[PDB]
Amino acid sequence: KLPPGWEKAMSRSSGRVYYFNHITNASQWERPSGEPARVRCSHLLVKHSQSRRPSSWRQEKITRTKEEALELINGYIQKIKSGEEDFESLASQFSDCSSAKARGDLGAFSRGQMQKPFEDASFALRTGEMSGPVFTDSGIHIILRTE
Repeated sequence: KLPPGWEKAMSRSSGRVYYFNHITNASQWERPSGEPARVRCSHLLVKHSQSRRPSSWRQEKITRTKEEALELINGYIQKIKSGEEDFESLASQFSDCSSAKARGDLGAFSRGQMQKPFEDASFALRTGEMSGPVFTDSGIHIILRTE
């Protein structure tokens, strides 16, 4: 069974089986379940000192390490998954991209247009699904596929 990228693994914490996707870095307890020319996604970006351009609208010189960036990402994913905050609200407020202004929505794109890790993750996530941490030269993303 299992769609592209989805595999089974063992939880070291709990000793129950979970499901992870090596392409999108999603993980969940529940069993998940062609490829369209285009998809639509929003995304929240946390840059770090090793980013391509270590600057954003929020912060002219970004100094946080890639480890700190990753902790921030993990926190946001925790808050989104718990329902304490929704995706759009955190992108608007905290994304290190100007796409923040549009609730992190980047519009529709096909393969061949975006940074490959971002693309691969976007095309593996079904409408409504959200990635784990996704690493590009811009920094670390959370991705939501909206169409």
